[PDB]
Parts: sequence; C-alpha cells; structure tokens
Amino acid sequence: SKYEYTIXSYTFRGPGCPTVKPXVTIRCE
Repeated sequence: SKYEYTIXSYTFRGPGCPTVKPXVTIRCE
C-alpha cells in the first residue's frame, strides 16, 4: 500500500494510506 496524495500542482507519492480533506484526493495503490 502506497499513498499518492496530490496538493495543487505537486504529486506527493510514498508509504501509508490515510484519508484526506476537500481539495486533496488520495490514491492508495
């Protein structure tokens, strides 16, 4: 499991799958 949580124009991709606030939308691969 790896979270890709995208903020603005920057894709932040690493380990641990949490849930996110309105605006940011995570992907657990």
